[PDB]
Amino acid sequence: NSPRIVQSNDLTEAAYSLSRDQKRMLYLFVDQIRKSHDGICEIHVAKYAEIFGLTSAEASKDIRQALKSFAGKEVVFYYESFPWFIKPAHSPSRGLYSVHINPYLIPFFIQNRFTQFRLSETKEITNPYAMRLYESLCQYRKPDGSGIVSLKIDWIIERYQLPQSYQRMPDFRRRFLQVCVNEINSRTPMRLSYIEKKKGRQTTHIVFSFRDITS
DNA sequence: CCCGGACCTGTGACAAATTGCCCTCAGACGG
DNA sequence: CCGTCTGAGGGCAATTTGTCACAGGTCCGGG
Ligand SMILES: [Mg+2]
Ligand SMILES: [Mg+2]
Ligand SMILES: [Mg+2]
Ligand SMILES: [Mg+2]
Ligand SMILES: [Mg+2]
Repeated sequence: NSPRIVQSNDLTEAAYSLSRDQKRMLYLFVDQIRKSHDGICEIHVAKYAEIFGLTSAEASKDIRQALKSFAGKEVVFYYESFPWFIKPAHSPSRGLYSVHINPYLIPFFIQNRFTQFRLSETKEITNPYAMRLYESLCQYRKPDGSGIVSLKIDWIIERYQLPQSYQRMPDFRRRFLQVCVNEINSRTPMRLSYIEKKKGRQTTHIVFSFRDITS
């Protein structure tokens, strides 16, 4: 059975901007850390390729560029801002990378106030905003596999750090909402629907319902 | 009143970024 | 040693994401 990611809801709801490749790596860090810390984690090229069905070469490319793109990135818990890394990554051995996560982030990674999903649920998603949506939905999932939640549009925009043109609602619909609901429905075992909540002419919330395809 | 104006929607265009692929060649290891 | 399995480089064209102009709906209010 595949690895079970668990994380504090504060991370599920944090404001940050990460790529797909970076989020893939971030899932393993939370896994390494939780299985124990000083904050030093490690990534093997060949294991990454096998986990995500890549070649060794393209794995190397993904790890390398992800790693240098973390520099200057910051995380906000709603507020408090932290850097993800406190030293550049470096490779002691061929095919091996060593990384230094901000140890002050440990408690934000690790009661009842948590989110969980198996890694096989997300590893075919491509768009990182859809990984963010699927994580938020998991946070409200019931044991049996269903749930329903209303997310406010401004809060979606702030937390997922969506780009500026998606403050225009027709672009929000076309390039973020429809695409990410389609991936989830095509790439995960979840079957997802939604409806819009209005106040006057403005659309304010999105109401999500979902069930599991083992029913 | 009835136009111009402030709102809202969707779609056609184009620019910028990301995807999985492809090829080269030296490192690490063992037979 | 050398042949093989790796992975660190350099690239590519086809798709997807991010941006903005313009057509086309509603309601408001003062010349
Ligand atoms: Mg890649
Ligand atoms: Mg209005
Ligand atoms: Mg006219
Ligand atoms: Mg027409
Ligand atoms: Mg008009």
